[PDB]
Amino acid sequence: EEPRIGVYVCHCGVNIGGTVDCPDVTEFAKTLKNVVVARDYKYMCADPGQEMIKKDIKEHNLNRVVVAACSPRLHEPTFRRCVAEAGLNPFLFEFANIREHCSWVHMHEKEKATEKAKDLVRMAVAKARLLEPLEFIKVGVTQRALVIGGGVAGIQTALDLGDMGFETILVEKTPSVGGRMAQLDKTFPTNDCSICILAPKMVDVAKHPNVKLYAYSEVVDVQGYVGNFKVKIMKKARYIDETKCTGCGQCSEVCPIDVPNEFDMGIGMRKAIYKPFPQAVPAKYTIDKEHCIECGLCAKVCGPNAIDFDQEPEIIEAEVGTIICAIGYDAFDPTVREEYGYGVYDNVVTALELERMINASGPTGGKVIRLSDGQKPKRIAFIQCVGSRDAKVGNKYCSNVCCMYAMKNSQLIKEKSPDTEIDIYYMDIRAFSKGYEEFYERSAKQYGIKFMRGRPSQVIEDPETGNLVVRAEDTLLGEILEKEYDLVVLSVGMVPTKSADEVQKILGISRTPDQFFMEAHPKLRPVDTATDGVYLAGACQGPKDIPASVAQGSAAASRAAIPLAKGEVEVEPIIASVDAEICGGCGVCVKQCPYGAPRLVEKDGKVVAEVISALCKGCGTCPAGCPSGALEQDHFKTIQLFKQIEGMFRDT
Amino acid sequence: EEPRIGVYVCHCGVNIGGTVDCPDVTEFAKTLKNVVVARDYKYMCADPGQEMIKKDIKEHNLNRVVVAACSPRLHEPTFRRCVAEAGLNPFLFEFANIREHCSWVHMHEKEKATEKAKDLVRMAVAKARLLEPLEFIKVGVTQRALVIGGGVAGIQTALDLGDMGFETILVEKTPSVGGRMAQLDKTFPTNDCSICILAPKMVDVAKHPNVKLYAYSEVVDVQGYVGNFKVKIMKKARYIDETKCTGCGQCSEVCPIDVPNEFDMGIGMRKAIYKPFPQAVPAKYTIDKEHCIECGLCAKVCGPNAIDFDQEPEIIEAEVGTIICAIGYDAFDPTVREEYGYGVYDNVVTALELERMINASGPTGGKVIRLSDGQKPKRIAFIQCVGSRDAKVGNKYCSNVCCMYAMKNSQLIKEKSPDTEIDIYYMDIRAFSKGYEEFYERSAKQYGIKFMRGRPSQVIEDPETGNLVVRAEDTLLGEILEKEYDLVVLSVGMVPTKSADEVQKILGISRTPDQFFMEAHPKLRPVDTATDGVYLAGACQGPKDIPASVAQGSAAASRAAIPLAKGEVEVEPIIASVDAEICGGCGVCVKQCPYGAPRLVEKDGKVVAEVISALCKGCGTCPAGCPSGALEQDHFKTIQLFKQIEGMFRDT
Ligand SMILES: Cc1cc2nc3c(=O)[nH]c(=O)nc-3n(C[C@H](O)[C@H](O)[C@H](O)COP(=O)(O)OP(=O)(O)OC[C@H]3O[C@@H](n4cnc5c(N)ncnc54)[C@H](O)[C@@H]3O)c2cc1C
Ligand SMILES: Cc1cc2nc3c(=O)[nH]c(=O)nc-3n(C[C@H](O)[C@H](O)[C@H](O)COP(=O)(O)OP(=O)(O)OC[C@H]3O[C@@H](n4cnc5c(N)ncnc54)[C@H](O)[C@@H]3O)c2cc1C
Ligand code: SF4
Ligand code: SF4
Ligand code: SF4
Ligand code: SF4
Ligand code: SF4
Ligand code: SF4
Ligand code: SF4
Ligand code: SF4
Ligand code: SF4
Ligand code: SF4
Ligand code: SF4
Ligand code: SF4
Ligand SMILES: [Fe+3]
Repeated sequence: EEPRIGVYVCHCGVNIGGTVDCPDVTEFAKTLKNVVVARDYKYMCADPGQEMIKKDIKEHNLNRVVVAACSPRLHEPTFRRCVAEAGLNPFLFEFANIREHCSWVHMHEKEKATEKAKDLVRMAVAKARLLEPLEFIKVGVTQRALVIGGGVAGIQTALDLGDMGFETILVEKTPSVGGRMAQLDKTFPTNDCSICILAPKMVDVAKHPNVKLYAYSEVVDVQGYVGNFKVKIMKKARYIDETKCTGCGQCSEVCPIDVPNEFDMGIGMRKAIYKPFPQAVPAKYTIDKEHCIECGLCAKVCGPNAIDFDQEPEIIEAEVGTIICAIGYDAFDPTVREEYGYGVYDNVVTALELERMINASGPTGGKVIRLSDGQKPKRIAFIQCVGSRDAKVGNKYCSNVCCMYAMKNSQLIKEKSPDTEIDIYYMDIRAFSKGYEEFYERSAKQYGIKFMRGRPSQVIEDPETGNLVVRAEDTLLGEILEKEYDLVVLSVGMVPTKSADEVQKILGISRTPDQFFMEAHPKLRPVDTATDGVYLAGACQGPKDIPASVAQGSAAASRAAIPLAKGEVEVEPIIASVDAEICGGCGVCVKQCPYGAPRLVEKDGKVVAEVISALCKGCGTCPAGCPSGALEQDHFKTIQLFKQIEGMFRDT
Repeated sequence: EEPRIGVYVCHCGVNIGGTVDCPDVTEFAKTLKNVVVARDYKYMCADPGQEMIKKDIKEHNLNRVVVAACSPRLHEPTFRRCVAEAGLNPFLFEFANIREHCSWVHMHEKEKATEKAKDLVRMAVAKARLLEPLEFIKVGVTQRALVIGGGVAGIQTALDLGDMGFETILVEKTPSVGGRMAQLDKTFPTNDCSICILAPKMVDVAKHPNVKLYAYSEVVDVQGYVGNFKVKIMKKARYIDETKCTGCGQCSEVCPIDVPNEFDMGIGMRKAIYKPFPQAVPAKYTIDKEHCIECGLCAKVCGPNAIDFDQEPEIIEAEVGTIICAIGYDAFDPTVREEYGYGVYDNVVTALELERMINASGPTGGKVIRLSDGQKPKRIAFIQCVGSRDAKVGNKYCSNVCCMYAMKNSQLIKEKSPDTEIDIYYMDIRAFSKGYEEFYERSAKQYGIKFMRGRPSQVIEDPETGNLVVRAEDTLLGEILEKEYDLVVLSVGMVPTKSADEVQKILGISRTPDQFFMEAHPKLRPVDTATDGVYLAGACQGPKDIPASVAQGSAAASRAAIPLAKGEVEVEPIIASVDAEICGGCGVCVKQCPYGAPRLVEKDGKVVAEVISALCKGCGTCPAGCPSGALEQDHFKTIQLFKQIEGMFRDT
C-alpha cells in the first residue's frame, strides 16, 4: 500500500507560531508526495489536537502521521499512544522538532526559521514514507527494586517500596547509612536534632523484612533494560568478621596510621580501623586498605580475632525491575576562591565543617573553636553563595540550602554563646518555603543575627593574631566595610558527589548544566530519567533540602512501583537483525556489540550471523559497520536515513 | 502483679545534664516505691542506651519503664519499639519530659530545675504503676483511593495510583480539571506552555481505566477511619447530558446572557452555557442556573438533544481506604494594600490576571492591554511580595513562586513586544531551584529586564491619563524613585482556597500558621497528615511551584498506596470502653463524641452504653463527661491521671 501521510504543525501557543510561520509550513507540507492532510493547531498535544489526529486517521485513512512540534524526547510516547488509539501502528509516526531545534533558537531570523521548518517537515515526511509497522515488544518485570545511596532520600524510597510489599535492595557505599543528614547537628526550620529524627528511619530500614541492606557495598555493573536488569553488587571487604564484630572499638588505639576522618570533614583524625559515627547503622568496624600498612598491631589487641586480611569482596548477582539513584551530593571545595583564603588561613572554615564542630558527637565535643589556637570565637562572619551563583567557578546555580543553614547555625551559636556577634554577608536571603521566612525574621529579631547585603571581595588574615578581616561593600549604605572577625564561615554550595561519574556510566543517565542528574522533564517527570526503569531521588538530581529529598524519595518509590505493579512493560523494537540470504558470515559485527548480541551460527550448511533480539539495545553500531548490508536496525535502516538526507534538498 | 520499675534519666550530652543534676534525680528515683532500677546515661535513645533498657527488662524482670528525657512527640515510638523488643508491652512505658519542659527553659535556675525534674519523674512513676498492657486494633483496608482536586498535583496522584492498579476516584469542583496551571500561558523555568505538560495528563486521567473522574462535583461528607472511609460525593447538575454531549459549542454562539468568566478572573465574558477553556477536560458544556434565563435557544442548535433543565444533583456513596487532599490555592486579594490602588485604578492588575491577558486563548486574544483604554502598555512595573512577607495583611510567609513568575511573564512580554520597558520592584530575588538562578540571569542579560531593589511605598494614578507612578526607594542607590508606568502588575501571593475551610472540617485535618494544611512532620512526613489515611499534595499544603506540586502528587500516591498495598492497618488502642457492670445507661456520652463511637444498646434485658472501638479516635472527652465512671480511656484513665497529680507533691 502507498503512504497516506497526515502532517500536523504545532504553534505551541506562540512558542513555535511566534517565530515560524506555521500556516505557511502547513501549505508547503501539502505539496509533498503522499501528504493528503495537513493542518496547523495551537496545541497538538491537547485534547482537541489529539482528537483531530485520531479523527483524520479514520476519515482520511492515514497510514503515516507527522507532527512538527516539540522534541520527541518530550512527547514521542504521547503521540504514539494517540495514533495507536486510532488503530495506526505507533512506529508509523514521525516527529519533526521545530521548537527546541528551530523556533526557540532562530527567534531573530523568522524567514530562515520558516524555511528550516519546511525542510525539517520534508525530511520527516521522507523518512515516514519508508517507516514500517513494528510490534512493541512486551517484556516481564522482575518484582524487585534497587536503591543506590542510603541517605534520607534513598532510605525513604526503600522504606516506601518495602512497606508496599516489594522486595528492595539498598546499596550504601560507606560503612553506614544516613548520608549528610547524619553529619548535621540540627535541621532548619524546626531546629530538630538531625540524627535524633533520622536514626529511627535508619533503624527501620536495617531490620525491614522487604529490604536487603548492603552497606559498605557498591554497584559495579548494570545490564539489561526496564524490568530485566541484571546487577552486580560488590560487597567490599571490611577485613573484619561481620558476625563476630561487637562494635566496642578497642583495636584502633594501637593502630599507628592516622587518616583524616571523612565524616568530620577533615577536621578530625581517625585510624585505619574505624566506625563512621557513634549512631551508625549497621554498627560495625572497618579497615581502610588505602591507608593500612598491615603491621598486625590491631590483631594482637583484638579478642574475637575478627581481623582477617585474607577477606575477599563478594560479587552479588541480583535481578531487579527498577533502579533508583539517590547518591546525594558533596560540599563545594572553596580553595579556588583564593581571595577568601580557605586552605591558607586557619580560621576560615566551611559550613559543613562548622556543622561537625557544632555537633555534640563531633571532633571538638560540640564546641565552636578557632583551629589556630583552640579559642572560642567572639565574632563570626558567614559568607553566602560560596561556590554558587558564580560563573568564575563554573557554578551558575543557587545551592538552595545555604541561606537557611547559615541562619540556622547562627541561631545554634547564639544559643550556646549569646555574647557572640554574628554577621551574614549576602546578596539575596532565600527563605522560600513553609516557616522559612519566619525563621529568617526570628534569626534577626530573636537571636540578633545581623545581615549585610554585599558579597565580600576578599578575606585578609592578620598573621599575628589569626583574626580575619572581611572586605565587602554594604550595598544598602553605599560604603565599604572592613570588619574584623575571630572566625569566617564560608557557606559552601552543593556539587555532585565524587562517584557520580561512575554511577552515570553504569546506569546510562545524563546530566544537567549544573552537573547533577537529568530528570526526564522538569515538570512532566521530576524523578524519572529518559532511561526506562531508572529513577532519581534527593540531592543527586539537584540542590535541595530534607523535605524535598524525602518527598522525592517517596515520589521515586511511586514511579518505580508502576512497572513492578504492572508486571509487564513495552520496549522499543528498534533492534538489529541479520538477513541470512545476504550475510556471508564475515564476523565484523560480533565484537562491535558491547552486550554480545550478534553471534556466528550454522544455517543451511553454511555460516551466517544472527542477533539475539533480547540482548540488542538498539544503538545501530553493528548495522553501520556491516560491509554486506545484511544487518539492519528497524526504524533506522540505511534506506530510511538516505531518504531523510534527500528530504533536506528535495522531495523524495 | 506488683510493678517493677526501671527509671532512666537522660543527660542528652549537656542539653539536660548541664542544667538538671541527672545523677541526683537518679538517686531520688530510687527512693520511690516499685523502682527497682534507676540509671543515668548520656544518650538514652542511642544503641547503648536502648540496649541498657532491654538488658534490664530481662535481668531485673521489669514490667514498667520510665524514661526521663526529651518529648514523647519526638521519641515515644522509639522507646515503645525498644521495650517491645525485650518483651515488655509498649503501653507499660511512660515518658517524663525534662528537656523541652525543664532543662531548656530553666537554664538560670539549676536547683529549681533539678527539683522540677524529680517531681516530673515522680509523676511519671505514679502513672506508670497503674499503666496496663494494651493491644493494637487490626482493621482491613478498602482497595480504593480518593483524590480531592483535579489540578496538576491531584491529576498526578490519580495517574500514579491508577497506573499502580488501584481503583481511584478524582473529584473536581469546577467543570474542568487542570487547576491554576490551565490559566497560565507559559511555565518557568523552561518557558513551555502550561498546556505542554498539563493537557496530556488531563487527557490521560479522563480516559484511565482505573480512575473515575467526577468533574463539577464536591465531597460533601466523609465518615470512618483509615482503610474504612465512607464518602459522599455530590455530582452537581450541569443541566447537559454528558454521554450525549459533543462539546462543539454551537450553543455558546446562540446564548444571549453574558456572565463574567471566573476562569479569566472577571477579565473575560462567558455565556450561561459554557466550557471553562478551549482545552477543557471533560470536553462538555455546563449551564449556570444562577444566570440562565431558560429561553431554550441553545437547545434548538444542540443536535444530540443533551440539554436538560430537569437535571437533579446525584449523591454518590463510595468506600475508600485513603484520601489525598490536593485542592490547591487562591491568589491573594490585593485590595487591602490600598496604597497600591487595586480595585480603584484601572491599570493596576494582579499577576494571575496578566496570565489570562498574555494567554493566547484568553479574553484579550493574548494581547497585554490597559483596562482603561485598551491600549498596549509601553512601560510595565512588577511589584513583588504583594500579600506575602507582610505582617499588616497577616501573611508573614514567602509565597515561593512570585519572583519566578514575574521574571517569566516579563520575558514573555519582551518576546511579544521588545520595545517594552519592564522594571521589577523587589526585596530579594528568590530563584532557588534547578535552572532558576540561570532564568534570573537570562531575564536581565538576554531580555533586558530591570530590577529595582525596593518595596514600593505606594502607587499614584494620574486620573487624566490612567498612567501610574510607583513611589519607591532604590535601596541600592539610597534615592527615592518616582517612575511612571502604563501598567502596574502586582505579584500577588498565594492563600488557601475559599473551600479549604469546608474540606478541613470534612477530613478533620489541621492548618499551619500560614493557613495552609499541616503535614504530619515537616522533615520526614511532608505529604502525610496526623489523621491516618489522609494525605496532602500541591499548593494546599503550602505555596510551591509545578515541579514541587507534581513531585508531591507522586509522593502522596506512594504514601497513600502503602495501606492499600498492605490491605491491613493498625489503630491505636488508647480508646474509650464502657464497664457494663457500672453503666446504668444515662446517655450523657452519646452526643459528646464527634465520630459517634459511643452508642446505647440493650444487653441482658437492660440499657447500657457501648463504644464502637474502630470509631474512637482517643480524645478522652466522653470518659471525662461520664458521671458513673463506667466509661474509661485506656492509657488516660481517671485513676492514672489522679496518681500523676499526687506524684507532683508526694509519692504514690
Ligand atoms: C552545611 C549544610 C547544612 C544543611 N542544613 C540543612 C538543614 O538544616 N535542613 C535541611 O533540610 N537540609 C539541610 N541541608 C541539605 C541536606 O544535607 C540534604 O537535603 C540531604 O542530605 C539530602 O539527602 P540525600 O539522601 O539526597 O543525599 P545524601 O545525604 O548526601 O546521602 C547520599 C548517600 O548515598 C551514598 N552514596 C554516594 N555515592 C554512592 C554510590 N556510588 N553507591 C552507593 N551509595 C552512595 C552516600 O554515602 C550517602 O550516604 C544542609 C546541607 C549542608 C551542606
Ligand atoms: C500568576 C501565577 C503564575 C505562576 N506561574 C508558575 C510557573 O510559571 N511555573 C510554575 O511551576 N508554577 C507557577 N505558579 C504556581 C502554580 O500555579 C502552582 O504550583 C500549581 O497550580 C499548583 O497546583 P495544585 O494542583 O497544587 O493547585 P491548583 O492548581 O490550584 O489545583 C487545585 C484544584 O483543586 C480543585 N478544587 C478546589 N477546591 C475543591 C473542592 N472542595 N473539591 C474538589 N476540588 C477542588 C480546583 O478547582 C483546582 O482544579 C504560578 C502561580 C501564579 C498565581
Ligand atoms: S574488631 Fe574486635 S575490638 Fe574492634 S569493635 Fe570489632 S570486636 Fe571490638
Ligand atoms: S593492621 Fe592496618 S588497621 Fe590494624 S593496626 Fe596495622 S595499620 Fe591499623
Ligand atoms: S540558597 Fe542563599 S546562600 Fe545558597 S546559593 Fe542560593 S542565595 Fe546563595
Ligand atoms: S558484519 Fe554483516 S556480513 Fe559480517 S558476519 Fe555480521 S551480519 Fe554477517
Ligand atoms: S545495534 Fe548491534 S551493536 Fe548496537 S546493541 Fe544492537 S546488536 Fe549490539
Ligand atoms: S533520648 Fe531525647 S534527650 Fe536523651 S539523647 Fe536522645 S534526643 Fe537527647
Ligand atoms: S508540548 Fe509539543 S505538541 Fe504540545 S503544545 Fe507544546 S509544542 Fe505543541
Ligand atoms: S450542549 Fe449541544 S450544542 Fe452545546 S456543545 Fe454540547 S453538543 Fe454542542
Ligand atoms: S436556555 Fe439558558 S443556556 Fe440556553 S441560551 Fe438561554 S440562557 Fe443560555
Ligand atoms: S517568591 Fe519572591 S515575590 Fe514571592 S513572596 Fe517570596 S520573595 Fe516575595
Ligand atoms: S455517660 Fe457513663 S454511665 Fe452514662 S451511658 Fe455513657 S458510659 Fe454509661
Ligand atoms: S474518647 Fe473521644 S473519640 Fe473516643 S469514643 Fe469518647 S468522644 Fe469519641
Ligand atoms: Fe534522641
